[PDB]
Amino acid sequence: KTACRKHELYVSFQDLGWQDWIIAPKGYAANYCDGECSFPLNAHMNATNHAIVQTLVHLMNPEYVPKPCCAPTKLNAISVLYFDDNSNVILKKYRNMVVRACGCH
Amino acid sequence: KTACRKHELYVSFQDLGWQDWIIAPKGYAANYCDGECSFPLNAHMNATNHAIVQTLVHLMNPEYVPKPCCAPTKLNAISVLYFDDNSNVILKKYRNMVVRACGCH
Repeated sequence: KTACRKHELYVSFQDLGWQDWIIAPKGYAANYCDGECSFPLNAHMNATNHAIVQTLVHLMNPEYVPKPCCAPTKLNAISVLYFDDNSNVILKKYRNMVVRACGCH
Repeated sequence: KTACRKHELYVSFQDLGWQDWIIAPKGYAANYCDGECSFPLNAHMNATNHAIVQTLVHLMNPEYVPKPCCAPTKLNAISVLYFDDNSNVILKKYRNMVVRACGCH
């Protein structure tokens, strides 16, 4: 299907200009949400009641209200081992870094 | 502005054709999220780390990765009084029905 789902995406820490201070990892799978949001929609799974109402209001007025959009429903963190200038090896956990599941909101 | 924000939107149950089972209310302010998600990211859009990274990665390879999507960050519930198939009068609380705030996730 071409519906709202999680897509794999690898991001190199070079994009953020962290490389010169990171030990590991040199990158990670950030992934991203993407896909069309339309019926079928489940308020207890990959959607909210509002998304159901909006999708409906959209079908009868595409020129005004847009379809809900594919966004993350579950995000994981990633730990990074890096050093500062005093040579301190540090371990920092970054939350909401990885997309695990997507849904319509 | 063209930035991600909450747009006012009243929904009438008659327009949806639901004016048969739903007794009260006759409609309610559903609102919806719309707008572009890109820098600058206003603090109110409570953008996650993942959205920040995606916005950046998108800006480097738009043909590849898309912009985060504008979606609700805070929603309210509404109670509705309706008749079911067996003519029973039910009062059901519907969560995630009213959009209060929008952000980039």
